[PDB]
Amino acid sequence: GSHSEADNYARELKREQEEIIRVPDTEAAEVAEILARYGIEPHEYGPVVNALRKKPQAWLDFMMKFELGLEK
Amino acid sequence: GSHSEADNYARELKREQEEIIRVPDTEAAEVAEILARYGIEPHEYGPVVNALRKKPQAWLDFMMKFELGLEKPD
Ligand SMILES: [Cl-]
Ligand SMILES: [Cl-]
Ligand SMILES: [Zn+2]
Ligand SMILES: [Zn+2]
Ligand SMILES: [Zn+2]
Ligand SMILES: [Zn+2]
Ligand SMILES: [Zn+2]
Ligand SMILES: [Zn+2]
Ligand SMILES: [Zn+2]
Ligand SMILES: [Zn+2]
Ligand SMILES: [Zn+2]
Ligand SMILES: [Zn+2]
Ligand SMILES: [Zn+2]
Ligand SMILES: [Zn+2]
Repeated sequence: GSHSEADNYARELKREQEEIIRVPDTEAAEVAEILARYGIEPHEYGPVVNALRKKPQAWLDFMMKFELGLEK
Repeated sequence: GSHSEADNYARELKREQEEIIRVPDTEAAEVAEILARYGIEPHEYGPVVNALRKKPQAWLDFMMKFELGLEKPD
C-alpha cells in the first residue's frame, strides 16, 4: 500500500518525541555535540541548549531539522 | 551525459565564504534568524554568533548546515 510523505515524517516525528520524553538529557547532549562541532564552547552553547529544553515543541523541531535533516 | 560539474555543495561553499568575508554582519543576522525560529532569544544566541565570527572555517560549515541544509562530507 501507500507511503505518504506525511506518514514518514509522522513516523520519524513520533520516534524523536518519545526519545525527548524517555531520555531528555541524552537529547540535550545531542544538541550540545552538534553545536560543539563548530568550536562553540559549553559556556557559549549552554544557554541555547537550556532555551530549547524550556520549549519542548521547538526542541523537537530543532532535532528534526538539525539532528535528522527533516522538514515539515 | 555523465555528470562531473562542481555540485551544489562546491558552488554554495564558494558563495558562502565570499558572503562571510564581504557581509559578515549579514551572515551573523542569518544565524540570529535561524535560531530565533526555535524560540531562542538574542542574549542566548549572541555568544554563539560571537564564537562563530572568531572562527571563519567553523562559521562557513555552520552556515552550510543551518542555513542551506548541507553536511560537510567524510
Ligand atoms: Cl513549546
Ligand atoms: Cl577556524
Ligand atoms: Zn505498496
Ligand atoms: Zn511499500
Ligand atoms: Zn532520535
Ligand atoms: Zn534526538
Ligand atoms: Zn537520540
Ligand atoms: Zn546525460
Ligand atoms: Zn544529464
Ligand atoms: Zn549534475
Ligand atoms: Zn544558495
Ligand atoms: Zn549564502
Ligand atoms: Zn549565509
Ligand atoms: Zn547570506
